[PDB]
Amino acid sequence: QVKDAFVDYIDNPREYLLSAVNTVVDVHTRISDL
Amino acid sequence: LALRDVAARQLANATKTVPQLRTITPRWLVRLLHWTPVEAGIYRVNQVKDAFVDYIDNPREYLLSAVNTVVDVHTRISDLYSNPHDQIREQLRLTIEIMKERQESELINSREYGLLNNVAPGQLVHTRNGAPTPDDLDELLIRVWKEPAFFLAHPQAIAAFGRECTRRGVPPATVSLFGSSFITWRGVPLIPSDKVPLENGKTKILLLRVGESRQGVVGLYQPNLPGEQGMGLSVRFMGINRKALASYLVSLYCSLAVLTDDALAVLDNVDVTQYHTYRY
Amino acid sequence: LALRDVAARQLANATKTVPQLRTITPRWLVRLLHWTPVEAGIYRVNQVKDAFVDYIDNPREYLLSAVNTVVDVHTRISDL
Amino acid sequence: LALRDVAARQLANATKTVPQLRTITPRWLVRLLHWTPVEAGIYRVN
Amino acid sequence: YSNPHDQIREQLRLTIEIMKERQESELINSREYGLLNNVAPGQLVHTRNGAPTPDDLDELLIRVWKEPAFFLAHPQAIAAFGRECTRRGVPPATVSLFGSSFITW
Repeated sequence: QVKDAFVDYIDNPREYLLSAVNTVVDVHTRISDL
Repeated sequence: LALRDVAARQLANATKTVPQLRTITPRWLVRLLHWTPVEAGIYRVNQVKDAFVDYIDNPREYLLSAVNTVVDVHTRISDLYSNPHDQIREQLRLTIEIMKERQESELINSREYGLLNNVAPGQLVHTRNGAPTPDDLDELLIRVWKEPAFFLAHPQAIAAFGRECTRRGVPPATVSLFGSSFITWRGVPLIPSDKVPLENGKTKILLLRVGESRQGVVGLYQPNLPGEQGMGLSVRFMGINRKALASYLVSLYCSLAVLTDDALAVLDNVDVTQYHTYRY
Repeated sequence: LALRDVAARQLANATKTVPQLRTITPRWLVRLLHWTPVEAGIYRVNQVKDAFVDYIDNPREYLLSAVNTVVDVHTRISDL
Repeated sequence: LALRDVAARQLANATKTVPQLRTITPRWLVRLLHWTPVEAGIYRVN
Repeated sequence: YSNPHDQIREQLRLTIEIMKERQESELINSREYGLLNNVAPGQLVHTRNGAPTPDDLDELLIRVWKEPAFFLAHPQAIAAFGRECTRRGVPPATVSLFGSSFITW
């Protein structure tokens, strides 16, 4: 970001960390086989 | 006043190194050994009895040993942070480095195989006065007089031998091997290894002949492994658990055989803490 | 006196058979049956009722059954 | 519990070395000498 | 029992190894031929003080000054000569022959 919009930048910019959402899908082998 | 360095640095890509592992050693012994493949994990060393020609009926069989390590990497870490460095590859690389260090230490110190425990009677020499003098290494060379390959010693023991050579006014020669310089005694190089035990300033020095053509020391490994990444080394994907941790199995199969008993000698009671006082 | 058999045998490769399983049978019935594929595990056998021509409305449905066995082999055994 | 190592080893071929003879030496003198053939077993040095 | 190793060939190989060792020992020690018994008068040197010092090997080199090829010694005698060289502060040089290192004087 430009600070207080000479041209200076802020020294503590926000860093966005990607988040993880996990789901485990359990399927019995006989169900998918049959 | 103008744009400052700390603010302009927020736009700059930092150059990131791979993680530095300080316990990595050159592992000279593994590079100096001759390696024999054992296709089914059993190495039987047949011997002539009391060298008509008869063989012994109970030859030693060497079973290759397995060392396993599980490498757990969270799937989100390898998914998110693998640019520009593969996270799984770095974890595996480092894991294999540590396992190779352990393998060298086992080639020296194992209780089943392992040079310091498979030394024959009559091949164990003792220092006359503690410090590793030229005479003690000459004794070692008496024991392995048939084409000796190299000495193996702790770097402090190599320094102590150098001090003993300096006190006697003898500069030992050096050779270049693998782009590195090594002290030699009577043309036999002194190879450093920090896996040789050193406790209370007391260590040991080994002398080896290597190879199957000669009847020397050989390393043993398993040649055809699933997921093979190196000599006797394999990496397998184990699966992912419920908490999204991916596991990898690192396996190392290795052993060591001393084919004849005059291929190895050990100098015992080496003292590395003695310093001469030069007065003139 | 010369080289003995027990000592010379230390140099010889033994011929190893696969493990013999004595409970194996020819299993003639399986070889004599006719085998019908069921693509989705359900086999409905329709029947003529009291053999105009009518069919029963509650035919038997055969559900294929599953028998599972887990085979554990240590990685070092298959490696070595 | 699963298949054990001692039982699985009954299926494995052992690698057998030739018999090791510890009294073998490099015999440097024979390799360093010059060897002269004598066709009829008699060598007369004049 | 000749799979994978020929039994006759191994027996013969080992037998020939033992005979070659005996042959080297006879080249050194035989009573008819044999270097230690076919030494001329004037070519037999004695150590001045027991141990094989540099001066004794210099005497030997006096006796065979015309293009000498090599010394032949027991490995313990080579170690004793090395100890005598170390006591005098002399490191002897080494050569490579047949892929092996040897002390030279």
